[PDB]
Order: sequence, then structure tokens, then C-alpha cells
Amino acid sequence: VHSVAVIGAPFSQGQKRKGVEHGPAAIREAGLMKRLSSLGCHLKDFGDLSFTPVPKDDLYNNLIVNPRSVGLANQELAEVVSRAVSDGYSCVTLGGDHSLAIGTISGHARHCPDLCVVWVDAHADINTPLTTSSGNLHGQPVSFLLRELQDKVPQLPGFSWIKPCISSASIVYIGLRDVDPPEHFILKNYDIQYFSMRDIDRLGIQKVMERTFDLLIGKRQRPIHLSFDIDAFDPTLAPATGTPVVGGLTYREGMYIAEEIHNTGLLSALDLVEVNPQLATSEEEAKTTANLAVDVIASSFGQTREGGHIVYDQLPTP
Amino acid sequence: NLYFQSVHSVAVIGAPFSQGQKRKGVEHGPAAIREAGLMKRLSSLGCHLKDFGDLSFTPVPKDDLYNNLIVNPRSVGLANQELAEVVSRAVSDGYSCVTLGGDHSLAIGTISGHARCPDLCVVWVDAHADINTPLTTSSGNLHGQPVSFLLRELQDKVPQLPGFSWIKPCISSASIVYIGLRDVDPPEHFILKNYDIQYFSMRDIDRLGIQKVMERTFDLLIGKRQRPIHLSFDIDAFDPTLAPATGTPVVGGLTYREGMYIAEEIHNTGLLSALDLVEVNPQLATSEEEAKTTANLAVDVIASSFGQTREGGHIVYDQLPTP
Amino acid sequence: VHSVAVIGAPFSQGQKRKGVEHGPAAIREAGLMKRLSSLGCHLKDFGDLSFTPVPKDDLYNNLIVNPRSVGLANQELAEVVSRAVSDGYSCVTLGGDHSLAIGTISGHARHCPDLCVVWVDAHADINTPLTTSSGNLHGQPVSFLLRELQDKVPQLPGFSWIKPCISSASIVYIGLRDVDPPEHFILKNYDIQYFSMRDIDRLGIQKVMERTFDLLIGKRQRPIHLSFDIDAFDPTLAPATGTPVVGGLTYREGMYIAEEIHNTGLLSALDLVEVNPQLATSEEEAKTTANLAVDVIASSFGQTREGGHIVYDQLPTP
Ligand SMILES: CC(C)[C@H](N)C(=O)NC[C@H](CCC[B-](O)(O)O)[C@H](N)C(=O)O
Ligand SMILES: CC(C)[C@H](N)C(=O)NC[C@H](CCC[B-](O)(O)O)[C@H](N)C(=O)O
Ligand SMILES: [Mn+2]
Ligand SMILES: [Mn+2]
Ligand SMILES: [Mn+2]
Ligand SMILES: [Mn+2]
Ligand SMILES: [Mn+2]
Ligand SMILES: [Mn+2]
Repeated sequence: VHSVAVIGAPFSQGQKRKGVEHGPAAIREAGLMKRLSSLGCHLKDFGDLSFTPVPKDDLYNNLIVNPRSVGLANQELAEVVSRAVSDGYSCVTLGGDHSLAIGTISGHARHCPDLCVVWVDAHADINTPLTTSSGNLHGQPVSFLLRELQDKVPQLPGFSWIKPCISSASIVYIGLRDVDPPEHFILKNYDIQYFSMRDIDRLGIQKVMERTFDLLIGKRQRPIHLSFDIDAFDPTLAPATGTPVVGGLTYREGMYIAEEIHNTGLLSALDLVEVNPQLATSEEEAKTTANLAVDVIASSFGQTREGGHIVYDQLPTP
Repeated sequence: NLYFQSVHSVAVIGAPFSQGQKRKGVEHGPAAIREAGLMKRLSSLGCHLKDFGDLSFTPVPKDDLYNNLIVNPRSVGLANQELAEVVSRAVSDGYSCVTLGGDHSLAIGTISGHARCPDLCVVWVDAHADINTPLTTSSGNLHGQPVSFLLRELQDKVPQLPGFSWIKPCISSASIVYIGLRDVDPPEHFILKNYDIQYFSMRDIDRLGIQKVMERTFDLLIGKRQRPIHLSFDIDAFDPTLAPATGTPVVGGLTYREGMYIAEEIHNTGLLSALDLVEVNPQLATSEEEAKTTANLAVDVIASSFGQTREGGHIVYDQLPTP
Repeated sequence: VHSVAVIGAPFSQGQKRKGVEHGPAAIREAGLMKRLSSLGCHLKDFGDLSFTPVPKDDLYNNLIVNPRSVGLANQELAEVVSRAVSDGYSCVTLGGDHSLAIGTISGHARHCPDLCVVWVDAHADINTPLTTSSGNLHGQPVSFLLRELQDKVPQLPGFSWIKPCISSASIVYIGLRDVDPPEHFILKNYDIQYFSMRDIDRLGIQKVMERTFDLLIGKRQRPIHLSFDIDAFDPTLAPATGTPVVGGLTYREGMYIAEEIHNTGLLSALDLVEVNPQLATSEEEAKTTANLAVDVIASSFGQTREGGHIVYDQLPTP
């Protein structure tokens, strides 16, 4: 039995493509609560947060898009996550764009000083506000959280409340295939361990999971924050997303990551972001992405491919 | 072509069962595999073919449901009694018996008939374990229960169903290996674990890789001694993207390459003695190409089990023509 | 920095399915030049070559279709390829059917007698004009180039210029899944090493690339000719091709082949053949194939999935 909290974060200001705000609804309609209930999860539904809108939040330094709104929505989310984690719940957040991990990791770190992060994504999301080319904050969340990058990060409007809470040795990336040159330098320079699609092609998903846990929890037990962007999966499996990159995780690899995260017993928070149902060419393609999102969450809380979750005690006798 | 690396004597039996489940159209499965060019493909591999044709199945008039759950028990048990005779005949005559399905309840018949080869072993390729007892099942569909009737160790948990008195448990727990499991019922999981039935789920394939899965499968089954092999292949073991024309599809299945690899490894043992190719249902496909792709894939599995390979080399070439 | 010459060879006469001539255009329209420019490549586009047409071209031995048209266009291509290799450039030939490899490998071997070939295809393309059943020359290019096969190859009209240059030990195949009985006989009896889809299933693409280079460049460094048939990829990824065969390379395996070729620093010439935009059922299937062809060429010239192709060594400070 797991105590699990669920938070809806209908936020899109971390990027330019509209519809990602409908992400939490699409995941709920796909039957998330029912699936978590069937696994025996003691649930708490915090509903879908209404983020305080910012009227004056124009382009900053001809680069950064909506900084005030992103910083604000994330401060609000950080409080709700803090509450869920302090109440003793494993915190599930439904996105919304990936800028929301600023809020979810900040909130979770308020209670876990030794938290580690498993970041499952096609992208590194580690551009600083000076290295970014798009200026979209969904490509920058990790720069505000990493301690080693504080001196390389300018203070943005609405971002005063963030305190870096994770060290470079405490985050492992899985699924990378679209990394900006400044992001590649950051990962290499600061010894941030990653397993790109190329690493998985060579090692395979089993050794990748073994080496991830070896790096993070090999010396001691630690709470795990799984930050999962749906674009980590191939766009054939997850088409309803803003930044799709071909050559992604298969359905089996993705279930494997979630299953292995469940088996540690250390899962403490999970973000499931970037599901944009409006970006799918048909209704069933939007529905496939949403159902895939539920499978990741369910497998992260016990759903297995061997049917061993619901325990059978005795076979009836004739 | 006149030369081949091997010459196989293959018996083909069409078993269009449907009473082992409730989805209509699986009875058109043997016809779909035939239409996709099965006989021609086996001949192109230098097989000596004995086509036993498509078997006729007549349902029992007063076939009442056992414990108000188990649908068509007598019709399923009797059809399997008849199927078991044809399979025993084909194997006794020296043929590798290929049975086209039809739903997976037909394996009660093919395995029972085959065993009449007592030291046989079963390789069960499926998304499902089909090991529910008549008491543990929730659907009542007998295609989800065939292994329960065949296992010696399960006999005490299996009630004597009407039309099933003829069946004698022929295979022990240690003589059946599953491959592709991804939709296991909680009572099935209990049986597999408590009876020590070895399986390789989609998760084990994810970890080990299909090569290690086949090596370990043969170590467990034919490692101690050379034994005839019964390959019972449910098409739902493949991903619905590759095999959509099926009754119970489950996402995250075998890739085309994995399925061909299993079949080629089965051929390389030189021990295939009977093969079931079940659960092709052309009606359940949204399009003709989807139904044809499933039927074509079924032909590829059967052909690879009798020598067809990715590299070629099944057909022996003499010399190159000189100018 | 890589000097790269792009030769559009709009061939079609090596087979019967019309539309493959519009392949170089489809690859260019998929942003090939923009992509290679962003890799820091010094580019020369020869555009689409206009091959001299042969109006009177009768079938040889009532089987071999269009032999003079194929033999001449390949002689014209070998001159251009020899000039590009001469001018310092790494030669990229856009197809067009695979018979154009007769020209590209011919031209290239004039300046690189020690070249080795990595043939990436669903097929072995090694039928002699006496073993072929189709009569399509795109299924025979390797017979004419292979030294050890000279006594089994008859002199075709407009094929006298061809000097067999590659030895059996200097060609390795990758991706083989549809091999004719005479083609299998040639491979085994002449000791031509290959990695079928089955060898890939067992070894994995990493070990395949390792063994490929051990056979070819294990004794010394040599120039590499990468002849890449788009049909080596599963038809789900590469549908707009003439001869599709199920159970091919995934996108990831294909990128890995290309990345490993790049990592040698020995790529001297590359063929990207058999993209036929006409054979796609929809506009997205034609663009998917063309985008895939651009990804292969780009990865063979440095494009990575980790992002370390561009030099970056200083982070901006606020
Ligand atoms: C340059 C683009 C056309 C390119 N193909 C891309 O995917 N760009 C988005 C990246 C961020 C993706 C945020 B995520 O989805 O992971 O949450 C980028 N590195 C950034 O900084 O804008
Ligand atoms: C006969 C077909 C159904 C069959 N499955 C096939 O693909 N046939 C083409 C082969 C040639 C492939 C040239 B390539 O695209 O690689 O460049 C063949 N071996 C030949 O010689 O015609
Ligand atoms: Mn992201
Ligand atoms: Mn992403
Ligand atoms: Mn079955
Ligand atoms: Mn099944
Ligand atoms: Mn080919
Ligand atoms: Mn080819």
C-alpha cells in the first residue's frame, strides 16, 4: 500500500505551443485515479490548481519568455507539493510544461535534504537564461535547481524565491537525444551523469537502471523524485507533445524505468509532463499519449507486466 | 529449386475453433493463414506436405455452462478429443504437426494428442499464461485455461468438467516454458510462482534479450536430453501494431524480429514435433491490410519454424552460371 | 571541419518502380544543406546531374532491363565522384536506385585503392546478370565491383569501363533480411562477411559496428565508402522505397551505424539511395522517409544525439 497525492498543474507559459494546459484533464479522463485505486493506493486529490495570472510579463532581455508568470506559478506549486510531502504522501504532479519541475523539486526538497532526481526526457532542460536560444523556460528548469550553476544563473523577475537544492551528482538523465551545445558542455563539465538514447542502444535499459541507482542510492537510501517528460517516449507512442524527437524510448523501456523506480521503494515524487492533447492530428492519438501517461504513473506505483500486484492467497478447490 | 538444407515432413491441420471464447471470427483463422500462402511457402522450403484439411466442428445441442461460468465445456472437450486423434495420427506417421487456430483451447487437443511422444516439452509463446483453472477464471472462456488441464501438478485444483474425462495430465511443471507474458491474472501469477513454472515475460526479454531467453528456454527443456518440442504460439504474443487481428491484444509485445528469432531457434534444435498457430481473428482488424499483415506474420512464424531465415540459405544453390 | 560534395543522381533505370528519380529533390527539400551547414561542413552542391539518355536500349539476354542507360549514367557519375574526391571533398551521392553505387564506388576507388565498403541494406545487391530473376540492375551492383566474381560476370553493353576494385575481404554488409539463394551462395563461398538482422538481434548494433571495423580497419586505417539503402530501415520508418522488407533497422540502430562511421574519422564517400517519394500513401510518409535520409547523412558527418559536435568550452556569466 502507498499513500499517493495527485496535483493538476494546467500551466503553459514555460513554452509557446498552446494546449499543454489541458494535459492534467487528458490524463484524468484516461482513468488515472481508478488505475491507482485498483493498485491499492491511499489517494488524495488536490485537484487542478488555478495559477495566479500575471498581467505585465513581457519578453525579458529580448530572450526570456513570460519569466514573472513562470516564477510565480512555480512558487504556488512549490507550496502544494510541500504540503503533500509533509503530510506523508508520494507526490504525483500532472503537467503542464516542464518549467513546473522548478516548483515540484523546490517543494519536495523543503522536506527531503538528500533527495535525488531521475530525469526521463529527450532533452536535458539545463539551459541557463544566458545559454538558451528559444528563451522558453521549459528548457531551463534544472539550471535554477542545480547548486553548481548558481554563479552562472542571472536573477530573473519572479525567481527570487528559488534556492538551488540539488547537486550535480544527485540528478541522472535517461533518454537524451536532443541536447543544445551549451547543455552538452554543462553535463560534461559538471560531471552530470546521463544515459542518452545512444547509451541505452549500447548498454540496454537494464544496465542503465542498475547504473542510475548505483550512482544515486548505491551508498545510502534517498527519496527519489522522478521527473518524467512524455517526449522521452518515441513520437509514434507519444505524439501529443510540443517538442517531439524521433528515436525515443519504446513502451517496454518506459515501463521498465517506472517498474525499476517502484522496486527501489524510494519513489517520493513524480512529475508527468508535456502531454499536449491538442497537438495530436486525431482524437485517438491524443488519447494514446494520455493512456501512455497513466501506464507510467501506474507502473511507478506497482503495476507490473507479470500480474503480481493484486496478491492471491488460495486457489479454490473442487 | 531441387536442393534444400533440410527436408521436413509437415502435416497441416486446420482447427477453426471459436467456442473457447466469445469474440466471433477466430474460426476464420485457418483460412486466413492458408490465403496468405502457407502451403506454397512450406513447399518452397522443400517440405513433404500432408494437408489434413480444415476440420469440421459441430456444437453439442445441450451443452450447459459449468458452474454458471465455463461456456461450451462439452463442445470444447469433444473437439479437442477429435483434434487429439488427428495430431496423434500425424505424429505417429512421422509428421511435424502444424495446427492452425482457432482459439487457444485447441492446445488441450494438440498437446494431448502429441503426448500419446510422452517425453515432449512445450514452448508457450503468448502475452497470456492461459493457466486459469475452471474455478479461478473470471471470463469462463476456456482459451484462458488450457494449461490447467495438461499440468500433472495442478490435477487436485482442476474439477472434472463435462466432456473432459478423456484428458490425462501429460506435462509436468518443469516441461513447459512461457515467452512473452505481459497480461497475467492474479490467480495465474499464483500458479506460476507456487508451481515453479518457468517463464520469460516481456520484462525478462527487456533484461536478458531474446537470444539469452531462447538459450535459457532450451537449457530448461531440452538441456538434460533431446526431447520432441511442442511450440504453441498465440499471435497476441506480438505487439498489436504487428498483429492487430486478434481477440485479446496487449500493448508492448514481441517485435517482428523477436518472433522470427524464437521460430528460427526452434528450427535450429531439429526437435520441432508439433506447432500451434492460434488466435488469428481477421474480423477484429480495422482494415484488410491489418488482417493480411497478421495472417502474413503467422505464415512467417510457421515458415521460420521449418527453415525460413533472414540470411536465406534454406534453399541450397549448386554453382553459379558461367558466361 | 568536413569538406562535403552533394551530388544529386536522379537514377531510375536500375529498376521498374518510377519516382526514385525525385529522391535527391526530396532529400534537399527535407533541409539537407541547412543541416550539413549547421555541422560546420564546407559545402559544394553539384545539384542534380543530367545523365545522357539512351533512346535505343534493348534488354540483354531477354532479362537485364535498361543496361546501356545504367552503364553510361554510372560512367558519367564515376567521373563527377572522382573529381569531387580529387577536389578534397567527402562525396555524398543522393539516389536514385542502388545501381548508382557502380559509379560512386568506381569513381572513389580511382583515388582510394585501399577503400573499404560498409553496405547497409535489407538486400545483398550481389546477383550476377546470370543469377538475377528481376532483371533490375539495382539488385546486381556488387557483382560488377567484386574482384573475386569477375569470371562469373558477363560483359554487358556499356559496362566495359568497370574495373573490379573491391575484394571480398573489404566489403561488410549490415541489415540483411531478404537474400536470394544465389546471393547467399556468393556470400558464403566468397567469404563475404555480413551482419544480418539476426546477427543484430543476437549481438546488438554496438558489437556489430565493433566487428565491422575489426574486419575492415583492424590492420590499418583505410577510406570508408558507406553505401546506405534506405530500405535497410523497417518500412514503418522508411515507407517511401521500392523494395520494403519487414523487420528492419530501427531509427536508433541506423543512427548508431552512422555515428560509429563518423567516430572513425575515415568516411570518404556515402550513398543514400532508394528514396522514392511517389510510393508513399500520404504526404507525411514521403516526408518521414526524406527526414530519415537527412538524419542518416547528417549523423555520418557528426550529428550526435548527445550534442557534442559543436565546440563549446565557456559558459556565459551574468
Ligand atoms: C530548437 C528546437 C526546434 C528543438 N528541436 C527543440 O526540441 N527545442 C526544445 C528544447 C527544450 C525542450 C523542453 B522539454 O520539452 O524538454 O521540457 C530546447 N533545448 C530549448 O531550450 O528550447
Ligand atoms: C521479388 C520481391 C518480392 C523481393 N522480396 C525483393 O525485394 N526483390 C528486390 C531485390 C533487389 C533489391 C535492390 B535494392 O533495393 O536493395 O537496391 C532482389 N534481390 C533482386 O535482385 O531484384
Ligand atoms: Mn522536459
Ligand atoms: Mn523533452
Ligand atoms: Mn493463448
Ligand atoms: Mn494470448
Ligand atoms: Mn535494399
Ligand atoms: Mn540496395
